Parts: sequence; structure tokens; C-alpha cells
Amino acid sequence: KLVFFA
Amino acid sequence: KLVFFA
Amino acid sequence: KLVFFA
Amino acid sequence: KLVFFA
Ligand SMILES: O=S(=O)(O)c1cc(S(=O)(=O)O)c2c(/N=N/c3ccccc3)c(O)ccc2c1
Ligand SMILES: O=S(=O)(O)c1cc(S(=O)(=O)O)c2c(/N=N/c3ccccc3)c(O)ccc2c1
Repeated sequence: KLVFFA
Repeated sequence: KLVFFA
Repeated sequence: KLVFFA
Repeated sequence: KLVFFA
């Protein structure tokens, strides 16, 4: 599970 | 920018 | 720019 | 597997 906010 | 992967 | 999901 | 390059 990957979650990435940029 | 948002990236989700599962 | 490279993105690779395997 | 995840690969990122920039
Ligand atoms: O699924 S395949 O067998 O088709 C496969 C497998 C890999 S690999 O096993 O992750 O090695 C790569 C790969 N490697 N890319 C990395 C670069 C830097 C760090 C880690 C990995 C690459 O540059 C291009 C194509 C690939 C195809
Ligand atoms: O902070 S950075 O600007 O250096 C940056 C930028 C990106 S990126 O521009 O969104 O490309 C990524 C990234 N990309 N992830 C996607 C995967 C699938 C779809 C869309 C995007 C990733 O997997 C890992 C690290 C990253 C770091």
C-alpha cells in the first residue's frame, strides 16, 4: 500500500 | 499531487 | 523521468 | 516492486 502527497 | 497504489 | 511498478 | 528515477 503506497500513499504519496506532493 | 496525489498518488495511491494498493 | 521513469516510473516502473512490477 | 516500485522503481522511480528522475
Ligand atoms: O519485471 S521485469 O523482469 O520485466 C523487469 C525487472 C526489473 S528489476 O527486476 O526491477 O531490476 C527492471 C529494471 N530494474 N530497475 C531498477 C532500477 C534501479 C533499482 C532497482 C531496479 C529496469 O531498469 C528496467 C526493466 C526491468 C524489468
Ligand atoms: O518528490 S519528487 O518530485 O522527486 C517525486 C515525484 C514523483 S512523480 O513526479 O509523481 O513521478 C515520484 C513518484 N511518481 N509516482 C507516480 C506513480 C504512478 C503515477 C503517478 C506518479 C514515485 O513513485 C516516487 C517518488 C516520486 C518523487
